[PDB]
Amino acid sequence: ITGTSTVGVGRGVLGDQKNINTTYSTYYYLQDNTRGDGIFTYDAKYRTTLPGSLWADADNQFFASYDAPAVDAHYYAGVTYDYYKNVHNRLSYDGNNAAIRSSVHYSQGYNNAFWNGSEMVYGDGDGQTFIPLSGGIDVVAHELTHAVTDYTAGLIYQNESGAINEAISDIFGTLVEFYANKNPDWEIGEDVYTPGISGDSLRSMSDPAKYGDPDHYSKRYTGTQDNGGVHINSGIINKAAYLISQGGTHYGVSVVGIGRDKLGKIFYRALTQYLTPTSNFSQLRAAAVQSATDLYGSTSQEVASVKQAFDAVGVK
Ligand SMILES: [Ca+2]
Ligand SMILES: [Ca+2]
Ligand SMILES: [Ca+2]
Ligand SMILES: [Ca+2]
Ligand SMILES: [Zn+2]
Repeated sequence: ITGTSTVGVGRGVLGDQKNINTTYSTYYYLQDNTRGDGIFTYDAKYRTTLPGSLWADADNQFFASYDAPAVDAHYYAGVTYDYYKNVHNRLSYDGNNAAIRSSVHYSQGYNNAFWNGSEMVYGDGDGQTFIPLSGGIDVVAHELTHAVTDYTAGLIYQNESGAINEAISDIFGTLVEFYANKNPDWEIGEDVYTPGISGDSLRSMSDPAKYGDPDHYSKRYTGTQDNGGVHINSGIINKAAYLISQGGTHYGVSVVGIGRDKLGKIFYRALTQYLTPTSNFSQLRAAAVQSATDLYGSTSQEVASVKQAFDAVGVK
């Protein structure tokens, strides 16, 4: 829409009050003209037709419970855009300021959120397993990171390349959660998963086995469900990323942590310069070792810690 840029105020899914960038033209719309070609948030109105209607509001105040998921989808797409721009010098997901579009209230009782290839889509959850999925900044950033991956490495969504694809989304989803300093941790989806159970989450990067996912290449899933285990086998890479950052001893192998910031620079470089659509875990290790080498030198501690971490999860 063409109109005047302004700032509105609302409440997110968790009840927190935040300011959001809107556009005025008769109604106030969830259209943020301050980032790239814009961030646009739509109402799918409980249907599956996309994208739905661009979200329009009469008074620029979004405190209705139906507004909540839109406020957070809009606001956390802005935080993720800022992360990639400020930290990685990337402008939007295609690197040339593509517009970011999201639809909320997709379908009814839908327990998922996803990047479909062109935009973000968020379910409201059924109220028991999940609450509206855009209230989780690591979910929003996880999904937005699939759009980055699609434009750069292009990892196909199955077997080991799909598991890398998923791990890369968990890593960056987690780094964005630390960047916003929103009660950060290494778990995924804990703010929106099971409102009735405290302390759990969908997955854990620091201990994937807590929820049954593999934390070592010898325990990988080899069947056909889940497109060959893309959400299960990502545990092996997630555990490696956690060790590179935080350090620890895993199956007797000790890793000195080098921190989150270098973790993000190594993996972003590996993703945008060395990974290809069919990369497997072994070529992820080579890509991360080569990235760390480019950035810090072949005799750095950073290179040593990348090697130890993949050795600890059994990836040669
Ligand atoms: Ca209103
Ligand atoms: Ca958290
Ligand atoms: Ca988290
Ligand atoms: Ca819970
Ligand atoms: Zn994913």
